Amino acid sequence: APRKFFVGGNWKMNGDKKSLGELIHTLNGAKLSADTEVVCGAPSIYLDFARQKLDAKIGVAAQNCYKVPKGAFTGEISPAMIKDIGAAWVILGHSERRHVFGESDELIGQKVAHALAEGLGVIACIGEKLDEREAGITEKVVFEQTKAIADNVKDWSKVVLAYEPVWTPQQAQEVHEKLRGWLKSHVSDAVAQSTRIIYGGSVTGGNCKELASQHDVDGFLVGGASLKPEFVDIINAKH
Amino acid sequence: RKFFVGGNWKMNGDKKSLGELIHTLNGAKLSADTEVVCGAPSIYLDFARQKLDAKIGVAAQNCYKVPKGAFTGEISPAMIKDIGAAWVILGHSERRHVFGESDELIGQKVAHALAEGLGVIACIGEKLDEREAGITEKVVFEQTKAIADNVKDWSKVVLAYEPVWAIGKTKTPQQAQEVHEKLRGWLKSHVSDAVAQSTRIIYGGSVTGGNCKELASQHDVDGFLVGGASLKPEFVDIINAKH
Repeated sequence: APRKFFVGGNWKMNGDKKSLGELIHTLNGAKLSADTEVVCGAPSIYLDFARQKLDAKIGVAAQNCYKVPKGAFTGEISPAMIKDIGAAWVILGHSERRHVFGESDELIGQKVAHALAEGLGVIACIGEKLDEREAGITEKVVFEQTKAIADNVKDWSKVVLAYEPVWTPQQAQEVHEKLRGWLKSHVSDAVAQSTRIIYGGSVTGGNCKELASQHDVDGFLVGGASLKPEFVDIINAKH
Repeated sequence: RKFFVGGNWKMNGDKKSLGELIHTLNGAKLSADTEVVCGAPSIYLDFARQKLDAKIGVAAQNCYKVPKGAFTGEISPAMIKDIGAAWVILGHSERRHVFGESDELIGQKVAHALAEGLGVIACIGEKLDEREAGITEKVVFEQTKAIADNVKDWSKVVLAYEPVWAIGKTKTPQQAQEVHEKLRGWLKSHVSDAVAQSTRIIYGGSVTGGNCKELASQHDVDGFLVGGASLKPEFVDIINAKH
């Protein structure tokens, strides 16, 4: 009935077989809370390797995908390929995709619909840039990105929303509370009550506990710390 | 100049189907005078190098321009070497025109891949509107310049010409030879006599088992980058185009 706590780790463009095998060994052997759903996001070239080595209780996610099952798109991968090597999640609309590589709201929305129809779970990312926060348009910007995702979700049971400020715990709580209120008016009261909303700003072993105690924060998407031993402490943030 | 044939699988395959393709290639009679390379999706690169005969090379279909960092969704040359592949394809028409990759970015990628010890298949080519305006030469010389400014040792580079414009139109073998001959004249003078004589220039338009023998007889065509036919059994015939 209550929302289950969710922690993803985004490795970004880091690692080789030796270093990543060492990271996986540590997670497999650690004591992880039974009440946390854990997911690891690997570089595409190491996704098969990661699924082979990680304990089955831990999920594996691609860091990006395209919007059809096959075709003339040199350099891309599809949801069919991701299922084929046994991973169940994909991260979509990450700030680095939007702002370094120029991916639009429309494209991201199409990726979301296809991934879900193909039987993947989706971690959908939204967030405002520095110039946007300074202009006072935080809410308008994130509502806009959220609507472009929701118009492409027929069933919310396998969707998790991730808020990243691209640039305190009380400021995070304020944005999470308003996002849930959006789900209530524009979708339904039931969808608002059951959907996980995780925080994707800077998360470390030092700040994870206070963030996790906020009423509308359901977990994290972790960056640089997902490559270190302190990732274990972040998974156990509520204990 | 040793004959060179690459096969670009693009976004196609799963473990079953690509496994079958590799088995066919391992068991075929392939000319000893052809250098062969297979370009796999990133998610299957390690798999492909494990399964393919060591005489056949493996290429990534794209990479980025530093060894590590905050670039969600990307891979580096260090990662490609780590799983045992020796090549990368850079500046493919689909990267340029569907995903918007600039000449400046492609040039930075070429310099990094070569410094890190990979070979590079560098792609150039004009669009249909450019062909109609009569500016084919101007476009490919501009693209080739942005590559050459970033190359020190040409023994590790192969240049691929793609007529994007034709791929509902057709490109003839004489038309391919005319472009290849001009590209070599560019190299003679902007680099050296020795580099023009020794660098392979391969054709990346539509290659099938039916047209490969006439294309391979041209004086300045050194081989191919194959698309859809790299996924079929006739890829073997293309490797053997000079017999």
